[PDB]
Amino acid sequence: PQITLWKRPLVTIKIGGQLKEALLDTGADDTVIEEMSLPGRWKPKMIGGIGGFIKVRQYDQIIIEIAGHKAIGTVLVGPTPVNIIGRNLLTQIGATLNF
Amino acid sequence: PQITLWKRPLVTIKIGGQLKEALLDTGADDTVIEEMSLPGRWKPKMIGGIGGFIKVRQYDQIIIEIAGHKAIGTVLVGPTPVNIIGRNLLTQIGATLNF
Ligand SMILES: CC(C)CN(C[C@@H](O)[C@H](Cc1cc(F)cc(F)c1)NC(=O)O[C@@H]1C[C@H]2C[C@@H]3[C@@H](OC[C@@H]31)O2)S(=O)(=O)c1ccc2nc(NC3CC3)sc2c1
Ligand SMILES: [Cl-]
Ligand SMILES: [Cl-]
Ligand SMILES: [Cl-]
Ligand code: NA
Repeated sequence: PQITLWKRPLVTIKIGGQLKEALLDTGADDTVIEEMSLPGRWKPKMIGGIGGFIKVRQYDQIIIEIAGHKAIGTVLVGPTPVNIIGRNLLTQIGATLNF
Repeated sequence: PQITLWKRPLVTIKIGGQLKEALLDTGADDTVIEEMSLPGRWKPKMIGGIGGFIKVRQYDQIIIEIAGHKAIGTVLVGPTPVNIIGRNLLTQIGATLNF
């Protein structure tokens, strides 16, 4: 699709068999999702945004569908205010910015 | 142009007579620039991101050149760690996300 930006670019994602809403975010290096259970081990990461830093759990090689496109990669889980799809997964679905 | 997302989508902007580097950020509703002076009236605002909120100054009707394309809109000025071009100005340069 071609998505204009007059509204937030929200899409449906599927992770762990569950549908969630998430923001396509070119300003995010990484994908960050609200608290949920994911399989396997995690590693620590601290990420910085506009109001300071949050600690998150880094899960690697997680299967996630984004707007009907399959991706497999790193998902950070933590107290993010919104679910964000960052460039690590936007590149896997072939997204570009165009003007 | 077509901007891929392998790296941060940074562009040059001109604002307030100054050249700056800023991130094209589909996850940002508003445009937020590091502390600088702008002419005219402003009012305070609180904006929230990862980590929490920061206080900014809201200036309306500010002209900004983004990668060579002129646009006018509201600009928020405050202690953001990155200059971000949000949707309020991305729309005006005709930017879309495509996949
Ligand atoms: C600020 C930019 C440089 C980074 N953010 C992405 C950004 O698009 C953010 C996404 C986002 C977070 C949030 F907590 C709430 C949101 F609604 C959206 N937007 C934002 O703060 O807009 C704010 C939203 C609200 C208030 C103002 C106005 O527009 C901009 C600002 O609307 S971030 O959410 O902090 C973010 C995401 C992943 C991420 N990955 C990282 N990886 C590590 C290696 C560096 S750092 C990092 C930071
Ligand atoms: Cl990844
Ligand atoms: Cl505006
Ligand atoms: Cl349009
Ligand atoms: Na003004």
